[PDB]
Amino acid sequence: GLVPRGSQILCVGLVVLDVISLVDKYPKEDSEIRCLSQRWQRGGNASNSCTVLSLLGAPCAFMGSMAPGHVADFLVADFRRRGVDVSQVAWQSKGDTPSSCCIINNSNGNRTIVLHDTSLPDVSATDFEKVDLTQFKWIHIEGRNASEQVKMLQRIDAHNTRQPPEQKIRVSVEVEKPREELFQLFGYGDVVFVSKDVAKHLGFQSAEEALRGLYGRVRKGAVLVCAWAEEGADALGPDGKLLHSDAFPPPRVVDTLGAGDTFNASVIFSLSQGRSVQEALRFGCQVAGKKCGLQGFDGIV
Amino acid sequence: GSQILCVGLVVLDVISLVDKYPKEDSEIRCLSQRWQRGGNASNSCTVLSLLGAPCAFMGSMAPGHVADFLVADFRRRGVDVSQVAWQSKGDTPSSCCIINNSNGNRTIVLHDTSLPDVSATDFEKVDLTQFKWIHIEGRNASEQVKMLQRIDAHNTRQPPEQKIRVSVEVEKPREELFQLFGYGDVVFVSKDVAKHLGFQSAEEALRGLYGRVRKGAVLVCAWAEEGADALGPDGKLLHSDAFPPPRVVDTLGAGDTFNASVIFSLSQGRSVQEALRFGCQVAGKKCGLQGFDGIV
Ligand SMILES: CSc1nn(-c2ccccc2)c2cc(NC(=O)C3CCNCC3)ccc12
Ligand SMILES: CSc1nn(-c2ccccc2)c2cc(NC(=O)C3CCNCC3)ccc12
Repeated sequence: GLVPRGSQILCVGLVVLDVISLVDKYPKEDSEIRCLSQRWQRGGNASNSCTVLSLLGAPCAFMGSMAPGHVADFLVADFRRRGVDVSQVAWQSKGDTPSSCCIINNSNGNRTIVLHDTSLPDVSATDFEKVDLTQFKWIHIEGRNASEQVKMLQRIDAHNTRQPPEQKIRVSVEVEKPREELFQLFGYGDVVFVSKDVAKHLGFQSAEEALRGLYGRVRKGAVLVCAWAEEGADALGPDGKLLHSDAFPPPRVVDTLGAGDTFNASVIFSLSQGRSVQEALRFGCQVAGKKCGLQGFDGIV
Repeated sequence: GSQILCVGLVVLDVISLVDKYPKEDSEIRCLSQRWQRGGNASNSCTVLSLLGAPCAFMGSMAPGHVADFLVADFRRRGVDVSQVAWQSKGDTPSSCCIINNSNGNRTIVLHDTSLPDVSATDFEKVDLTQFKWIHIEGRNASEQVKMLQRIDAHNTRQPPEQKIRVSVEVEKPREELFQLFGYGDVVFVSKDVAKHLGFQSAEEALRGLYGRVRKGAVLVCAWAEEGADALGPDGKLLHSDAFPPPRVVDTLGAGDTFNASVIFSLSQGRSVQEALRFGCQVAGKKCGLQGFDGIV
């Protein structure tokens, strides 16, 4: 179908099928057991954020890798069930579409996770070259294969140079994995998200420390953002003013899977609507907080 | 009577292959992944099929995408599926299988839906005239004992050369199952059952349990890497050493492979001794491979 120019928010990242089983007690290797319940669930950061963008009322698209098969089929159908445009998927002739097994111990809350295989090629810079950008008002990139992703950002930068300011594509990036190669991604984007887990691995004990201690790594004029779960979230821009919003805890915490992606998507959304950074931190915290008290993404409205 | 019928479960196996089992609450990356049509009766058809024996599966499926996969795989193997007891109240079973590549160990997390078990009422609708052998995965006793009843009846009215051979698998240590022991010319009991029931070895289990079989029936007990044993009406104990591959990589469906190969052998007129041995040969060969393709 036809996508009006400059209307869509794109997220580039991982889609994965999570098979989530609820057990009484962790299984002894080599046993056989009945779970209490078992859910198949579309997962992955970029993928979760797409869902949140649609439910919020943004037109949005996912770009990641998949391979023909029954897993992709279920994933594509779950994407479409959430109104996500999947026409930018990078279909692959080699490799398994990512699938993960997660086992949630019902008598202690602990998650044991068999994570997907590494067989499937990441979206590459040459793949991104073939994409007509005029669709997108905002492009958000989940840091994975950094050396390639840098080329994509450089290509968006090149596109932008020629556009009137009112047709520039905003860019955001997320570094959520404590992996040296990713750290070069700070240098890109108007908005850079850093996870609590990355901050800590770099030795920072709080949002504020993380921001003050990493802002030097981001490009001129960029905003750097760090959610710290129940401690809410900070952002730091060019003006050096450390911004903050408290959390919005829900009556009781049901499900936190994807709360971080929900917050990313919500900030992006608010910013893309022309709200202030401070207004967007708040909204982010409000939406992610609400979601944490619901199963899945259903009632975040 | 050209075909073999198996009566049990078909289950979607979502398989992860890992090089060590994850410590509780840890997170490990798997070597690779695949989907497999599994379930006992389902695995046996795979095996009979591979061995060259026309066969048919009879179990409860629920229409959907899962079933479309299962059915397609069934057919890709040449398994007659026309006897499937379709439903509308429940999903088709599935499970996660973590397969330790270092010792082929397999760990199974089963999601059992509502999908009710095939019933005598479904079975009484079966043209027994196509079947040389009928094998029954022991599940709902009460309701299957009737299925057996039907077969015993049908046999009375037939030449001692046109009778239908019957095998029963008693997989679970459940008391309801203790009565299937019971019927059939060949009774398979697993190591787990035997153990979960007071016995320390195949030889013991066969002595312990023989008193419960139909006159002239063979009691069979596999015992993993120790091989397998059998006991007939003549009271001579039969053993077969295992055939371990040099590298065990995937034992998912070993037992079922053993059962199918014994059944195949017996249905070709081989002696019980030859059948025990062929059973271990194929099960062993399969434990050296991921999946089933390549046993023959
Ligand atoms: C800044 S927006 C945000 N709010 N909350 C939140 C606030 C109050 C009560 C409950 C949740 C979050 C929780 C997580 N994530 C988790 O808490 C996970 C729990 C398991 N360990 C990983 C973190 C991620 C983001 C948020
Ligand atoms: C009698 S035919 C047979 N051979 N093998 C075999 C022999 C040597 C190496 C590997 C396998 C089997 C293994 C199982 N079953 C298992 O190994 C199970 C694995 C999980 N723990 C329970 C036993 C069941 C039957 C057989």
